[PDB]
Amino acid sequence: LGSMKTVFSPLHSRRHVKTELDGGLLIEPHEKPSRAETILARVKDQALGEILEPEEFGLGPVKRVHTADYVSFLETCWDEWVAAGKRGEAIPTFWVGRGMRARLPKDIDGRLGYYSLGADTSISDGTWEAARASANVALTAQKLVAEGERAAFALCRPPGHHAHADVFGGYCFFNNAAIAAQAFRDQGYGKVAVLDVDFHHGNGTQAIFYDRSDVLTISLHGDPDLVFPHFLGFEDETGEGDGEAYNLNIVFPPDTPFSIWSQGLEKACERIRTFAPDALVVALGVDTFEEDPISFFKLTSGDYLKLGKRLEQLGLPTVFTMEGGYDVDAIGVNAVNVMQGFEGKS
Amino acid sequence: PLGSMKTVFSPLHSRRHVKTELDGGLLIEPHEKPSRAETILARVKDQALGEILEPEEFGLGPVKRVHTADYVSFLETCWDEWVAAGKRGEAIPTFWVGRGMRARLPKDIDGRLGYYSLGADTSISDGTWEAARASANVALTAQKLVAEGERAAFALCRPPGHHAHADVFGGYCFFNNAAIAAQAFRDQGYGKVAVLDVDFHHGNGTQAIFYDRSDVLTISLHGDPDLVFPHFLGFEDETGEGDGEAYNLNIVFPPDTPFSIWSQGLEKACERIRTFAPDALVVALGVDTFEEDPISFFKLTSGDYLKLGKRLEQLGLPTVFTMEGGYDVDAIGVNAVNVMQGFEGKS
Ligand SMILES: NCCCNCCCCCS
Ligand SMILES: NCCCNCCCCCS
Ligand SMILES: [K+]
Ligand SMILES: [K+]
Ligand SMILES: [K+]
Ligand SMILES: [K+]
Ligand SMILES: [Mg+2]
Ligand SMILES: [Mg+2]
Ligand SMILES: [Zn+2]
Ligand SMILES: [Zn+2]
Repeated sequence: LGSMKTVFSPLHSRRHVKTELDGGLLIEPHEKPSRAETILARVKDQALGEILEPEEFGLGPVKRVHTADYVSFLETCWDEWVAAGKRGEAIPTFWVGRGMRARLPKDIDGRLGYYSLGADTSISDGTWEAARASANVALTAQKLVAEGERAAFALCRPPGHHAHADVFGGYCFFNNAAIAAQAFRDQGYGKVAVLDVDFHHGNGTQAIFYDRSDVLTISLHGDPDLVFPHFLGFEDETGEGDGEAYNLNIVFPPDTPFSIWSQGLEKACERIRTFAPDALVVALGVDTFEEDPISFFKLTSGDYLKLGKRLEQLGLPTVFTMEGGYDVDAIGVNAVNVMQGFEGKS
Repeated sequence: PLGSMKTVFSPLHSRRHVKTELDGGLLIEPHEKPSRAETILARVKDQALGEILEPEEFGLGPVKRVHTADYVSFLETCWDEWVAAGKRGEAIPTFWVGRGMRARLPKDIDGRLGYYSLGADTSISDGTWEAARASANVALTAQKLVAEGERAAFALCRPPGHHAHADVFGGYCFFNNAAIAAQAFRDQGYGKVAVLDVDFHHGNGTQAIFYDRSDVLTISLHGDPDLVFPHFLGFEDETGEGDGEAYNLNIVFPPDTPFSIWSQGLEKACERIRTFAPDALVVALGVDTFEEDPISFFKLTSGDYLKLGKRLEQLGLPTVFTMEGGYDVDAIGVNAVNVMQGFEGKS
């Protein structure tokens, strides 16, 4: 069996929010620190490969994807919120409704709404530090692969694939997969593919590269007619301008099992083959699991070994970025199964 | 003796009685509470302002002259769909059409909730549909009273309406009562209508509804949206579009603005109404301009509302007043009724 290195930062635990808006109530958040700790423990248990901490790349590579005003806002948001006298965690209350102007206001409540797409992603002390560490985790995995590793596992937390150039949400702040893909491009890789196997549509990644033909973006996901993110992810979204034909969405209905999901995976792999990229980023979520509380697919733990094996057969330099997966008990087995299948297990 | 003004009030407003409002990251007791309407009604009775009438039922026809059919359907079914989907809190949006996403109506109730909203502070629960319907009938009954010969009528609406677009709810508003009354004037043959929004917040819904039209002049005085709700409309450069260019007027004020400066804006609005020469006037009346209001930063005094009502009467127009905001429940009755009493000649 092969080996794969994992990048992990203990600084993820700086993000430890207490509240998530869900069904009209404030609940304990789904995207909790134990997710990364459970995955880490399985990486060690299975001796997957070397575990390393990230290097500090600074904001340069983050700002190749995200706007400067957005990066500034994420660093100051919590200070601005506390200073304005709010007593809860930072949660948007108002946003740019249909018919309103996409215009950045001065007030923190208006700024919060301008930069968000949902109210379930509370911001509090340590969110900036954790988001910075997570992007460095992704950049460190990309450096490992650029320097010669076939693949590397970026154990990111918070996840990234829902963040736009200048919008946070879906538990995401910096788009780690897009940051890694752009780093490949800046280092001379002519074409990069990003494949999103998380249950939810990678709307941030789609938006970031939507008018570009040098980065192919593909996502398999639950039908947004029915699930988050609702307002992107449909199969008719194929790109715009030079990017037309360089975005591919593959949608599935409730209770979809691996036997059908893997048919979409095969279509994605055929699209990657014709694109013929120089590097692959896989935005990996295991909320496709049959026990996941906020998804409706029916993948089993053994199916992740099959997924990893199929991804290896693409024969590409591959960075895996950790996205979702919210049955905390099974998240380690399921995520590491993808890496182990990539390395030849089962 | 003062003149008399009839008030329309529906006991059905108390069907809207939500338990939660998102505020500052917490779920708090809602500001827009039933005691607001009961405190105003009590003052109307105590001051013997005039006859108090219950509304007539107009149906959804006049509502759909302003609001889209799909939005009206959504508001009727939202609570039933929410409960059927197994949610345990009140109906509050969690996700919406972010910048860069598609304005596309989805099937799921969370998606529809976000599609049709501009904020998460406006919980929906059982009775919200019924209360919003009755509130629109209150505005239409006041409009009918004026069209049948009354100089003015006070529509004691709850919930308020001026933040609702043709197909967006928010800011405690569901049906835009002021816009519905204005459109009723137009449909009845009044050639030109002015809607004057003196609530502390921008009447963004009213502006949006009539934004490409010149037959309805919309004017709002309000706190600077750089600083306060609704944040993304209400700026002075928003003057209308298409055939409505120059028929929307936003007058913006900064924190701590007193009546001595606010009334300069009111004179500007009155001059714009004069040149427009409308056949009827709807006043979207909020008294959250009051110095003690917790949701606002202007400094009007109770006596200033007498002056406001007097000045509005001097426009010489058939006038419907629709109740909007005002959240210091203690003085909301004095302040709102002072506008009507000042209009009828009090001090
Ligand atoms: N309380 C809202 C639950 C849904 N949250 C959005 C889905 C996030 C997927 C992240 S991979
Ligand atoms: N919890 C948010 C408080 C702000 N709510 C918007 C202001 C509504 C006044 C409209 S008349
Ligand atoms: K996906
Ligand atoms: K693309
Ligand atoms: K106003
Ligand atoms: K207009
Ligand atoms: Mg504010
Ligand atoms: Mg849903
Ligand atoms: Zn997910
Ligand atoms: Zn108001």
